[PDB]
Amino acid sequence: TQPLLLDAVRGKEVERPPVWLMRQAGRYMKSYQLLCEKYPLFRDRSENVDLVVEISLQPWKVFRPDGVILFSDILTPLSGMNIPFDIIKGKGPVIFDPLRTAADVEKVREFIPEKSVPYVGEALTILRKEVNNQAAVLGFVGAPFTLASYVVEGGSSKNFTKIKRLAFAEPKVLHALLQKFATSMAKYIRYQADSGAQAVQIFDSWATELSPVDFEEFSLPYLKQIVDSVKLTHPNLPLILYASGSGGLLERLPLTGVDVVSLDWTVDMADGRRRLGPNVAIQGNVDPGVLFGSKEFITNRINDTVKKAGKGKHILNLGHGIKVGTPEENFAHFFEIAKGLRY
Amino acid sequence: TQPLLLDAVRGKEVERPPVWLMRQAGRYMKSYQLLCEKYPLFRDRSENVDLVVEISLQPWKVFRPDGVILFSDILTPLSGMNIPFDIIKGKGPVIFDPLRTAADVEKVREFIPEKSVPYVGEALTILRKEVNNQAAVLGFVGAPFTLASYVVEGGSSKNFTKIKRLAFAEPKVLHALLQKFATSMAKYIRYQADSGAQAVQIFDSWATELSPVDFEEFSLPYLKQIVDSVKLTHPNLPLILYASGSGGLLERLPLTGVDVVSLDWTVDMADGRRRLGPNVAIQGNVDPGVLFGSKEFITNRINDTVKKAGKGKHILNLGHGIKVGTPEENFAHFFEIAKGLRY
Repeated sequence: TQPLLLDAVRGKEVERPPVWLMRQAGRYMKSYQLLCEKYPLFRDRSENVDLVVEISLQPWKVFRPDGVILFSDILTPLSGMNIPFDIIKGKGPVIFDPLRTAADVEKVREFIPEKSVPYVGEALTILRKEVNNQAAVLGFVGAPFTLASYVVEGGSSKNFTKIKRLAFAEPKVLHALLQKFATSMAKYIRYQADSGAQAVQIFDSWATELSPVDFEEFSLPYLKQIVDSVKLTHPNLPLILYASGSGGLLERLPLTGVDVVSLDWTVDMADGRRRLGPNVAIQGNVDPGVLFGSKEFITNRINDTVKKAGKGKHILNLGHGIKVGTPEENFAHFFEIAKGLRY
Repeated sequence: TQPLLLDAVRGKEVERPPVWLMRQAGRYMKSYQLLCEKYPLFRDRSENVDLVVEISLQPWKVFRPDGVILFSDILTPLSGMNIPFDIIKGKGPVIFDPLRTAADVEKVREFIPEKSVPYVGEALTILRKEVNNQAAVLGFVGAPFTLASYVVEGGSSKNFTKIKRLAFAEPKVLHALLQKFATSMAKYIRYQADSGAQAVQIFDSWATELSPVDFEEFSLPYLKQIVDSVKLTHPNLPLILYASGSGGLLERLPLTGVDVVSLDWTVDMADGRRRLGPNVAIQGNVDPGVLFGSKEFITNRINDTVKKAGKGKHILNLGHGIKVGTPEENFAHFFEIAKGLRY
């Protein structure tokens, strides 16, 4: 027997919608906050196996969700790919030498997960045993565009004028870098699946900063490459695309070939279910800010969301991560209502 | 004879698309930067008539755009409405006593522009004379939800858990405050129109933080009230709705009754033109980051954007404001190509 999440996604008939909440912050339960106080900061957040397995497992223990995702910073592969970086306190990520020329791109090294992040594959095999097919273990990787965005911008960006200048002035250079991330992230997906991941979620929220026609050129093609390539070696591994602010890109997301599209809360469930087509599955739509409302309110929203999503092909979740100051009770309530739903 | 912008919007046949760029930063030409150095900070940015008329006029002089918007912080009316605030250096806006109870809302005072911001109506009559119907003078006001968002959150927010908690836990209180802003912002629109504004742009980008069904309750209704109320006293005054991140709300924007919807760059022009219906006009769609590309690139994008928008009912513009480090030349190029277009 397979976990609910996997059947729902595969389109198999289910009696209820699998459910789990995102941004399963170790900084929500104050469990990553106590483990974070004991000194490496780069090594503390997304690196070690025992702290990865713990942060990852944090939500599983309290609510036993239908899905548990790997807690690993999507940038982790940078180091092994020859792109030196670190998480500076207050600035977040910072790549020391932002790519800018074809010459810089050529320097980029193809990722080798087993060698560069063996702990990832280990945490996954552990997580797999912990859950004991009572939930689905989800991998997590960064997408080519969002990745290139970080290494070209040098770090977190709010304007992306550097990646866009590269995209809109020297496309060949960016295309070469996007290619490198595609080939490397595909490999990474196979590694995680091979290590216990039963579905892998791909992060490319930054690509929604692009106009659809631009998205069609600097993101879509490379997301599609990963899917096509992975589907070839791991035919049954479900891939989940997550990209907040995709309200204007809905119609093109399915063209990537991903099995499931994670919709943010700005797109109505009914609208999204329609605009995405009927084949793809959808991951939870609820606005994280809804968890700040009355219990009745949260219930109405979960109900509306599941009603509009349909009886199947739906993994209930939020449109984004749990906001920092969310009352734990309203959180428990969400799972209570959610788990008692029957199609 | 009326300015191009007004005819295009009114749906009258035009030979070319009116054009202008947003975020006509006095901090783009370094003209507000030199005037900003000479000491009031609150009084310096959006207050005085001579510095308002100057910042506002900054873009007009260099490129003579088809539209010139009033440079006034949408929060300005707060003071006169009895909601004390100030722009603290580094924190931006800060309301000293964030509304939270029905009691606080009842305290709110109905705005009286002539009395509280006479300089606004003066700068507008001046701007009107300066342009001499060789461009359209555009008013600018904040929308009820975005406004309430600022006064409830206490200032700029990125999570909006306070306004949403109020919306989702104590709706009656928020509805009462939204009502107050609607009635007051309508009055403000009449004042600006009466002072020379030939079209007024309404800012409600924060309402796109709301799920469509939530938007349908805490934004749409009040935007509609303003339009219906204003259309009653100023039947021919075009109203422009601007709300970035509206990709999932497109279909409901027209229901507000606004004459023109400003689309951001995440929604393709063709898609937006279709999803919005055929009656409403549309304000420029170009991604500000495109101005960092090759000239050829910028040209292709302006062309694609105008092609998809149609031959009329379109005010070419960006989807957002000009990014801070934009090469002035690529900016001149945009106007060059833009102004040479003929339907």
